[PDB]
Amino acid sequence: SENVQDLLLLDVAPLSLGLETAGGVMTALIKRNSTIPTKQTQIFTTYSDNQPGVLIQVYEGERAMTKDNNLLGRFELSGIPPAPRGVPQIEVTFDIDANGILNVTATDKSTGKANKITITNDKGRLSKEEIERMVQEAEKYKAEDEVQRERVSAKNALESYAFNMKSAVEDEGLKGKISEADKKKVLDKCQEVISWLDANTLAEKDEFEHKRKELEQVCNPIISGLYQGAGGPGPGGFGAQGPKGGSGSGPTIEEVD
Repeated sequence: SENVQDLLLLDVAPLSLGLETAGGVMTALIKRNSTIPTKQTQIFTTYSDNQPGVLIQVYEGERAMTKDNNLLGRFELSGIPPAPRGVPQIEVTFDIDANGILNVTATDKSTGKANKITITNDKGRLSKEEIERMVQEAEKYKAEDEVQRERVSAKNALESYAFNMKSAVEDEGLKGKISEADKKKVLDKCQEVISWLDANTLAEKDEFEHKRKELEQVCNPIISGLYQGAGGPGPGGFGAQGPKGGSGSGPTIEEVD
């Protein structure tokens, strides 16, 4: 079901075979799922002028910039007349036969010299599992690689020294030598066309839930109590006696004797 196999049918290119072309451009001439014998003849030029020898190197997979992919083989075509940019015409005939042998012929139209390589795709690098992953990643990040790849567009070309680990010159500015610059560079956000980023305008939507209680009863204490006020008496027994009657100043009634 997921597996469907019998015989025949898979008489196609399992990989997308490409070349390192311009500096940062992988051109896949024979793309996967294309029935073999396949062929693609494309004429390339060099931006890199005055190069008497160019490097044709075959990679499998797809990336924007030629790296992170598999390498089948390479060959260096010498004979190219040291001419300006876009002048050397390299005819590259890239074809796979019925066995699955990729033959890449680079023919310099300028001189007439041709060098080819014969590579069977029956055998390969890695085991295969990694290659399948590589293809899947190439599909997966394809959109990203497409934009990246097509950002380096002008003309089909092959670049020699297409990796600046150490650049030739990169400080020609007016500094000590000619200290009068003021401004000779006016733009940055101009000259090169502006692209718009894709705004993904979608908002979220929430959900909540909150259902559980701990207070089962509502206890409301009511006053329920009585009392009795007790009272008592007091001993009110008071009375001041004053016996009198027959006491005082008592002379002999008649004075002296």
